[PDB]
Amino acid sequence: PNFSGNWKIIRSENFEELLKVLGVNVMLRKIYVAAASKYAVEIKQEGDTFYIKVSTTVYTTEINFKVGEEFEEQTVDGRPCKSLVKWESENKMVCEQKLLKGEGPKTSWTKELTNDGELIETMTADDVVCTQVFVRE
Ligand SMILES: *C\C=C(C)/C=C/C=C(C)/C=C/C1=C(C)CCCC1(C)C
Repeated sequence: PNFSGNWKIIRSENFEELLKVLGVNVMLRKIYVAAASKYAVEIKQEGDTFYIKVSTTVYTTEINFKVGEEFEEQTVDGRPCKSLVKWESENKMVCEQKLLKGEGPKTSWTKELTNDGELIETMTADDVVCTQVFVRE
């Protein structure tokens, strides 16, 4: 698979529930959900090396990793973490995260390329899974 693309979100489910697990207060959850329903993921994939640029209207962040090599990024609720990405299958990867400081719910994310041209992302905090779907623009 080639995950490279300028991905635009078309669906987002269970994001508020995810943020609730992470302890984000309700007022702040609603505006975070609002930012998510119009946010973008740009991916450049070169073999097992990935360059990810995630952005909203006012914020952008770059995440660069190689499958199987630990890197540093941040959790959904904005805390620094050490991350490790592995393939689960031909078209799906999974990232496990460990907080650099403190404790919290266990968090992870996945990316999957479907046969029909979609990118499915998930983000997990303990038992709650958020699922987001993107198409190329
Ligand atoms: C797909 C791979 C990675 C590392 C994605 C990381 C995504 C984020 C840090 C996204 C954060 C945001 C969300 C979930 C929705 C809108 C607001 C943010 C850009 C802060």
